[PDB]
Amino acid sequence: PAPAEVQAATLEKFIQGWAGWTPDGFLANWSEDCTQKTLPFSSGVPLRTRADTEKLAPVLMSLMSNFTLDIHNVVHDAPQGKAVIYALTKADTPFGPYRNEHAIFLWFNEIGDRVQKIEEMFDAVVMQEFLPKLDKYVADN
Amino acid sequence: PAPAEVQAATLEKFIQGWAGWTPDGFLANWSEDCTQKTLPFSSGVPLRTRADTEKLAPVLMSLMSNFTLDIHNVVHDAPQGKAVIYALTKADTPFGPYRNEHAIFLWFNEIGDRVQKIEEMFDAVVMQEFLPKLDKYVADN
Ligand SMILES: COC(=O)c1cc(C)cc(O)c1C(=O)c1c(O)cccc1O
Ligand SMILES: COC(=O)c1cc(C)cc(O)c1C(=O)c1c(O)cccc1O
Repeated sequence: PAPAEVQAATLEKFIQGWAGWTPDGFLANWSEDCTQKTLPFSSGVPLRTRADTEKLAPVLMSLMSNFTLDIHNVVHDAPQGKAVIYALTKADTPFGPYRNEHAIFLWFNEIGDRVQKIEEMFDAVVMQEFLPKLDKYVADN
Repeated sequence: PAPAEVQAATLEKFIQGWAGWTPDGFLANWSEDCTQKTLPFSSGVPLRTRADTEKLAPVLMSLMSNFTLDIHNVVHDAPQGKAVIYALTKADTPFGPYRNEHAIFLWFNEIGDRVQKIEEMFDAVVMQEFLPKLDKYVADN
């Protein structure tokens, strides 16, 4: 893996792109092959590609206003090129208040300047319920 | 923190005590003051003490047989004396088949030979619903 300080810069940039809550800012730290996978695996939530996330992030980030990110724990394994964040999120949506918590596992790419893989355990109801109703709304058009 | 090598060996022992699926073997690697906290915080599951766990462990390990533990991911931050494990579990119970997945955040003690704090995201229904109903049953007797 890349040196600890190179990975750590990428880890910090990843958090700030998330906290910034813009599509380009957040995705800037994804490698081109980076994927997101919802945990637990038993939930059967399909992985999201970088391109998937490019399409989804604008609408979700626009719907969730006053977004806040509270970093509770960061665990960085530089020898393995891996990290974990435990983060608590809040936002306002037109439907009412939004709250979530994410245990997000990260893998850095070999160079160390991007996140190459994400696996995360969080309340995925927006992903399981809103996403299909979003899809079927585009198809009905 | 303790030497990285010692922390890693304790993490290995912690995992093996769990996999061995005996109460004494699993709790051997908990410090005397170790606590467990269920995530997410939004669920408000009260922190469990070592004594709480000493009471809970014999009955769960008796009801779950053919216990399997699969370690999917280990992330070890030796400079911080912290680690995360992602683990998938399965077992048989008299009520039917059991499965779970745990994202477990661990802190080592200063000496490095015990885990002194646990915070874990997992399906907590067995500890939140089963054991209280067991305790009410005893109270009725
Ligand atoms: C647009 O949100 C992100 O960029 C995002 C970012 C991170 C680090 C994890 C996520 O899971 C998401 C996400 O996609 C998401 C979601 O899919 C549903 C609800 C809330 C979310 O944050
Ligand atoms: C019987 O305790 C353990 O071996 C145990 C071990 C670890 C590493 C995390 C846990 O959360 C538990 C647990 O307490 C538990 C539970 O409360 C309900 C279902 C399965 C479980 O493993």
